Amino acid sequence: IIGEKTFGKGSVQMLLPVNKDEAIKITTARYYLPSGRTIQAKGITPDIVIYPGKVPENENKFSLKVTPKMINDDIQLKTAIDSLKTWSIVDEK
Amino acid sequence: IIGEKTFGKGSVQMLLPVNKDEAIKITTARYYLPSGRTIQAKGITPDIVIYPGKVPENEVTPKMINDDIQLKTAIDSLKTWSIVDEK
Repeated sequence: IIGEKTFGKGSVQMLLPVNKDEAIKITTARYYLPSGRTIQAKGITPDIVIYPGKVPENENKFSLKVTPKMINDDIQLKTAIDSLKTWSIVDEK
Repeated sequence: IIGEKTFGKGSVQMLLPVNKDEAIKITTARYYLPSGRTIQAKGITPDIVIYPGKVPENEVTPKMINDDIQLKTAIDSLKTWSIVDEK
């Protein structure tokens, strides 16, 4: 899991008939992860934190006058690729 | 292998004794990797390319990880290895 902390919305609601005049929507259940932790109080904390932006380049304005090169405009996407590249290396056993 | 492409110094020189008055140094052998490829022509191309610098943010080795983005990547590549080994 790469990126930032998520929003944390782990509730589900349901239409409850208060007779015929009124109806309420309230949380009828909450979500729990395979680890047992709940999702609403905290959300998901990723294994690798990387804030968005462009990929650095010591000569990024010297060079200045299907997912290639776009990886350079997205530092978060390039890191997930980097974790795949080490994963594919580890599976070479 | 994390970082940049290396320099590529895979040559070996040797002193050829022209008696006692002269000696020449010339490359007598080259280095070859376990894959058979030579070193000087290409060097080492890393698996993960990363230029050095600071890690962007959003506002004994702690804090330096932020001042060394290459080190943060090498740790991150270890962190996925520890996940795969969870079998």
